[PDB]
Amino acid sequence: GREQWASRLGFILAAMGSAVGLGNIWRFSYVTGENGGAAFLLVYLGFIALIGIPIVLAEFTIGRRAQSDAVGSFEKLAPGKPWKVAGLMGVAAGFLILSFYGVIAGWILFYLFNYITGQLWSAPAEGFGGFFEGFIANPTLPLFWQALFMIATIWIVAIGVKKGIERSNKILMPLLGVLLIALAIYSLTLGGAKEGLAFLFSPDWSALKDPGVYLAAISQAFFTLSLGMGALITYGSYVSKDSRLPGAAVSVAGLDTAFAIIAGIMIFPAVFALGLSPSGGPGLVFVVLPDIFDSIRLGPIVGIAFFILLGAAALSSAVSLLEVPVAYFMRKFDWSRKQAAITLGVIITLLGIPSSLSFGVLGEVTIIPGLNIFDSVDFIASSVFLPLGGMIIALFIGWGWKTSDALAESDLTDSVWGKLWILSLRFIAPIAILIVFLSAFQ
Ligand SMILES: CCCCCCCCCCCCO[C@@H]1O[C@H](CO)[C@@H](O[C@H]2O[C@H](CO)[C@@H](O)[C@H](O)[C@H]2O)[C@H](O)[C@H]1O
Ligand SMILES: CCCCCCCCCCCCO[C@@H]1O[C@H](CO)[C@@H](O[C@H]2O[C@H](CO)[C@@H](O)[C@H](O)[C@H]2O)[C@H](O)[C@H]1O
Ligand SMILES: CCCCCCCCS[C@@H]1O[C@H](CO)[C@@H](O)[C@H](O)[C@H]1O
Ligand SMILES: CCCCCCCCS[C@@H]1O[C@H](CO)[C@@H](O)[C@H](O)[C@H]1O
Ligand SMILES: N[C@@H](Cc1ccc(F)cc1)C(=O)O
Ligand code: NA
Ligand code: NA
Repeated sequence: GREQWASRLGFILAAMGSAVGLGNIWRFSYVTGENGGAAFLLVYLGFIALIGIPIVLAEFTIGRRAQSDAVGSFEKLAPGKPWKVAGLMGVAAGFLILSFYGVIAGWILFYLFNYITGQLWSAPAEGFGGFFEGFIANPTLPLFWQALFMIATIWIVAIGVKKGIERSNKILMPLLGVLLIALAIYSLTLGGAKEGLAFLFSPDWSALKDPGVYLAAISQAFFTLSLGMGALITYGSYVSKDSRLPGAAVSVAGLDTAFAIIAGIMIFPAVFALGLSPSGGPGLVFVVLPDIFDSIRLGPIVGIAFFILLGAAALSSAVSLLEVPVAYFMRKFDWSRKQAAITLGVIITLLGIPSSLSFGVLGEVTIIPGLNIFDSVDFIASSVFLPLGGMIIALFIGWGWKTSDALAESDLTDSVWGKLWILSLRFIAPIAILIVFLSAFQ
């Protein structure tokens, strides 16, 4: 007896609650900042349109048709065929992403706690930068908040699809959006807008002569859409034929892009206002945003509201991360949902511990050459497993399915849009992924 979404809106809100999270505010800010701004942004937007939306609809189609996990969907639909390595890669991508995703989500909790206990109301004597560096370098303090966030994620995944994942507050996501628009409006009035908006929207094409910017653009695209690791195959496996998938794919990609763009209009005028470099790195928003909340009279409550709504977005994103291997181990080992969520959840928490330490005592340690542990596991997950698993997912429908079945299961016809969707799964998206892989790694 497999689970289904109880409500009709349950599927689209789950997929939206999974795509909109830390990647839109935290990750989109520091990757766009260190990749130059507008030229990376255009490549990113182009990848969202011509690669992201089709592969999202591909994941939806695969999951609903098979009614099975990330891996089981390929076993079921193509028995004995090697397409299930994408689900396998997707499962491993969940262990890795959620490991460090919970570290960054723990930072949200720590800042939330400091705004409840009235600590970060005024600037600390070491500044907002030094406050952040001292917290993340601390060996044990980030672990406490990381484990705290993981317990919240395990709890919801253990409760189930009907009573846990789907019972997410329908108001927190539109409230996060209203606050980002209000805050993007405020930072436009701080003095660095002309330089922040030019950085964000006036392209410097000299950046685009670097293979790494395309690789960072395709990774941020796959990351922010919860794409390439079967998470949308999993959420699609709980929906019935009473659903139109193409509108869901466009809506998730459209809304998810709206957050990142607005998050950019909020962050970068503030960065140039504070005279800060756009390449600050992973802790950019954690240094820039507390400064912004300090310049506001009612700023403490803004930070309280911001880190509540942001953590809620991270909470629902982590739930879809954990649900991917959990659905695997429920079928594969006949584990119960509570046993798999707790076991895998505790394990993934341990996996992220070296990522948390790599901001401090393990900062000198590297795995892949020139990247620390956090950046090494983020790289192989976001830059290797997510884009390759997406490429295989696209070739699966484009070349392993009959055209009529691909169109019928995705609620498309042989119209211009159906032909267009089949064209990008068959050629545009996988070849673009291929060219980005080839040009980046020599
Ligand atoms: C967000 C909602 C989550 C609900 C869970 C509620 C958890 C409540 C338990 C709080 C435990 C905090 O634990 C305690 O936090 C304070 C900060 O306030 C730390 O404070 C310490 O760390 C910082 C480093 O950033 C030092 O600069 C500071 O001088 C020092 O006092 C303590 O070393 C730690 O022992
Ligand atoms: C409440 C619903 C939320 C949804 C949308 C809300 C939008 C929020 C807009 C807040 C933007 C405030 O932006 C802030 O406004 C005042 C002017 O009003 C500016 O203040 C500036 O102009 C005013 C008057 O011209 C002077 O008092 C001040 O000396 C000067 O610094 C701030 O430099 C600017 O940072
Ligand atoms: C609200 C979204 C609109 C943001 C658009 C900003 C992108 C173009 S900025 C533009 O860059 C030029 C040189 O780069 C300067 O000559 C101009 O003074 C300046 O206007
Ligand atoms: C709680 C709602 C806050 C929404 C976020 C927008 C922040 C803008 S607040 C703004 O800060 C100024 C100081 O520059 C005050 O002088 C103004 O009176 C006040 O309007
Ligand atoms: N898409 C989420 C992160 C994510 C969730 C689920 C995934 F399967 C992958 C990635 C974000 O942008 O924060
Ligand atoms: Na996102
Ligand atoms: Na989310």
